[PDB]
Amino acid sequence: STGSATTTPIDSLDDAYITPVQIGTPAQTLNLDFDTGSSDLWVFSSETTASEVDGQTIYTPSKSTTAKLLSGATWSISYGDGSSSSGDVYTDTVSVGGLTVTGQAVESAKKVSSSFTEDSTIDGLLGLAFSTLNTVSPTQQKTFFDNAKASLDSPVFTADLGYHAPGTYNFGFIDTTAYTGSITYTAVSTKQGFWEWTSTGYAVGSGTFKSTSIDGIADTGTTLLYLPATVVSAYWAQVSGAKSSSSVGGYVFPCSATLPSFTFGVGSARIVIPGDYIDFGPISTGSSSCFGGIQSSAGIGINIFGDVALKAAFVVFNGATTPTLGFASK
Repeated sequence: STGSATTTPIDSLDDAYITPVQIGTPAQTLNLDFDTGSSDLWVFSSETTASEVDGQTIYTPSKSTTAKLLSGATWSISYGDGSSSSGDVYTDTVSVGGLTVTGQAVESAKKVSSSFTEDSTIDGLLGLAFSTLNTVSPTQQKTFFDNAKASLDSPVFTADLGYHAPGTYNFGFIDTTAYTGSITYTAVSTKQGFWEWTSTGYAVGSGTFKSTSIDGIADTGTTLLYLPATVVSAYWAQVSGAKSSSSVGGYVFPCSATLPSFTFGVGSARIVIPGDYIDFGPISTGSSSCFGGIQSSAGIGINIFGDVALKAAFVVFNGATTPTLGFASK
């Protein structure tokens, strides 16, 4: 089997991407944030505190003839930015782009933090990291990908995120028309539950490539590119007027600037992020100071190849016995 679904930026800045997911019988379609940095599938629901729901589409398990409460099971998750949610657990039928899993754990939110309440376009998350990170207690549950793996033509999914444009998540096959040149595969460590890999270095604009190992995670659920302070300083030094602002919380730059590209290494191959991808617009409405898409990972504790990086590539998440990551230009 295979699946294929279109993923859509939630706003003009590509702050995140939503993908329609069918849950239950008859289908309830919710737009979820596919997140290769977490491993819980959770949804706004009929059980979510009313004051904490603000425009989202909810899952109503009582209206699903295939929903079964998973007795005793609860979940609670906190994300890298301080967001959180928690609730109870059903199993139900979940389909993504024609690909169906029966008995998928659907984590129903009783509580969500304000940042989720404020994002009216995100109805929940669908985690695609390794199932070892799943927060369901007392019996940990598997991700959608993990559940589907055996049935897929090939045990892979691919992320093809658009810049200010729709893109595609595919399950079970590699669309050879979706990228240019070849796919370069690189080793993954699953020891922290992430799609963790090592970039072979970077360049800024037309500058010479610096060979240097950069350990980080491929994370579709993170907006920006978070890299070591040395790397990030080297980038923003090439932008006149750019500065790190503690009050704003990162590097800012004059909105009148033209940004240089940023290249990262995958083995011997190179992925080029166009400068426009690194512009996240005014820090506040009407401001002439703009927020940068490349930021320091210092104090995060890990480097993150988020959407800024991933949307410049066709990315293969290979879930073979020994997982690997593939990157191609597009």
